[PDB]
Amino acid sequence: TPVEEAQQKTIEAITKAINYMAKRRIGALLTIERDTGMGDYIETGIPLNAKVSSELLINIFIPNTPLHDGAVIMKNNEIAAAACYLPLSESPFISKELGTRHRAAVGISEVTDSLTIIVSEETGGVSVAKNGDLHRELTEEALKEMLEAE
Amino acid sequence: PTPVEEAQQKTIEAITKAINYMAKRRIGALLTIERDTGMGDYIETGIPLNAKVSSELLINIFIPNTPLHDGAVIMKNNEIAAAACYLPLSESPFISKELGTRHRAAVGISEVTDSLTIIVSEETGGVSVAKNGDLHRELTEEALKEMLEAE
Ligand SMILES: COC(=O)[C@@H](N)Cc1ccc(F)cc1
Ligand SMILES: [Mg+2]
Repeated sequence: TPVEEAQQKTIEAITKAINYMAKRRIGALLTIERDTGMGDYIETGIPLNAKVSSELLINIFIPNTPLHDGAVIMKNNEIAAAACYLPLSESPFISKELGTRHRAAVGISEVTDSLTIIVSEETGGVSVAKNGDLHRELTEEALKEMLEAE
Repeated sequence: PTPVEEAQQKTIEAITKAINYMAKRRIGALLTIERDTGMGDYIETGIPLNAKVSSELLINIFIPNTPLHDGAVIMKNNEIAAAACYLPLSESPFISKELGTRHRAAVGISEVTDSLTIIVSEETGGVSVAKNGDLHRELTEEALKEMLEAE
């Protein structure tokens, strides 16, 4: 169906962008809103309400640029805003070598049903936060499975 | 001012802030503002954005060596319609010989539409505008803003 094709296109755009940033160790934080509304966090960023493309996602997270500091929040198959605040988790059970991107992802996943993707600037490793847990060192296939399950 | 007029002022502020940033840093840019002649055929050659304007997004688009920086951004009213768009190259002899493809594209679209195109030179940081087949170079910030306000 059209809705199915659209979801698959968005998944492909996300994984292409994450693959580019993982290879270049570009830090990134991308939260996908689900049933829990995230408007209060969306309002903290720069409004975009933009079509998703791998190109735009990459251009957003380029280091040393206006939009790269904070989270992209996606809602209704669009990029709602960039450079958004997410709350930092205080969980003592996050790997101690991880910093604030990952604690922000876990933080929002504590208080919403959202799925957040993190690319590490240290390693290029890719992780996902959901339900208060961080799933680390994902392959491309693992991230796709998580996006399709979501 | 009405909401339409306030929105236009916000859009002009975003554009001028972005252009000023990119001029200082010698970041090449090519930004076409659609007016009454529709540019859909050119918009369709780019990557669709249909995004709300901000100075931040405009700057991020044109950062060198990124997916969206090559080609034109085309704006429709208060939205960035698409980036990395094709524009036709002018053959006009009144384009300074040292100028490259961004200025020739801007004059090109200005020959077949009523649009206003802003160009930042990656060589000098100079700001120019193309409109109605003419290129006006080395604009001050004040001149650019007045041109946009008049547009
Ligand atoms: C060298 O390649 C890698 O680091 C990947 N295994 C990481 C990676 C994970 C998800 C994705 F959508 C793209 C890339
Ligand atoms: Mg002069």
